[PDB]
Amino acid sequence: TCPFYKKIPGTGFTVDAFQYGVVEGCTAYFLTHFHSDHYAGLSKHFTFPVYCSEITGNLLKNKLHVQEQYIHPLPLDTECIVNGVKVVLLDANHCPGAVMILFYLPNGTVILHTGDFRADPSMERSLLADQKVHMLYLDTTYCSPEYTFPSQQEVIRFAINTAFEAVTLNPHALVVCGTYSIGKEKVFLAIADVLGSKVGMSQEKYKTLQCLNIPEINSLITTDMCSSLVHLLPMMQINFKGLQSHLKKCGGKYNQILAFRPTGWTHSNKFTRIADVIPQTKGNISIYGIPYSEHSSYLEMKRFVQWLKPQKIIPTVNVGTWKSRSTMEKYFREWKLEAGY
Ligand code: NI
Repeated sequence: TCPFYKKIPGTGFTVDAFQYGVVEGCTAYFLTHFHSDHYAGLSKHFTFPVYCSEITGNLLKNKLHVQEQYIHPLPLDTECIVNGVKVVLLDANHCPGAVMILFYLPNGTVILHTGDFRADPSMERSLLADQKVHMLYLDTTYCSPEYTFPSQQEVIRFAINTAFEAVTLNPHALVVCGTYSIGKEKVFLAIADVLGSKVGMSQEKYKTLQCLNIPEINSLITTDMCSSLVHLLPMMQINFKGLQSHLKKCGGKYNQILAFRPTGWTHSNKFTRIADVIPQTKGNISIYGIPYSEHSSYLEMKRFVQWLKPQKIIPTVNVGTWKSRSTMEKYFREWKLEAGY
């Protein structure tokens, strides 16, 4: 049964709740972003309204094959009425097309649902700054003080330098980047751009990217592998056995792979900086793990929440155990007591 944290009080609106069958009472299913835990259940045989961003719209139409009539795309930063309730979509700073939703209830209650987000100070000068938010449905993926990681800009700077050095030392080296969903496109586009290449990828991954409204994208990507010295692979395939395999397939055009695995947090964040990173090396294949996050660090989350000063916080991540639930409530109480709300 659909959990209470996927339902919006006093509306017939649900958020990211496509895997339960029909939810009784629901006039409208919101989708925050095209990631599979959130969309799970959507297919060509959905005949209820889905509201989402334009980009998420393109992905539902072309990858899942949902029929045009059930997809309602909304623009961002625009007051819109949806079944007689004012709503706003705001950039979540997560993956392409990912949004937060502002709900203005008839009773006067204002509710913010973050979907998945990476909190940023630029959000403090958006439409959010204009009025009080009473209820916050919060992405708590990294709600614990151990979770630190660098800025996205720091990580891209590292990647660009690594790749450029290695290719300028050895012009027959190949850069591979791992992938499994949308998200983190800056990693491979930054590398490609320093190296004067397009990025080469399978037909399914090329199709996924052509839905994202990226500017000049036709100049940045291709399905012709041979012509490209930055390649995308399934993240499953980023290991020595699978890379070796792939190094064969190129047919004596490259002698060395330099690969990146953009991970979330890993326990080596607790003891090592970004300037001091090292790969695993089995011959001519090296594999970097780089902690490029599209979720809030603990301190980023804490700051956005202490600015917002919400009357109530409902977690949407790590809610399946009583220990996580209890631990999270503790942080919300400290935050509130520190900040005086
Ligand atoms: Ni996500």
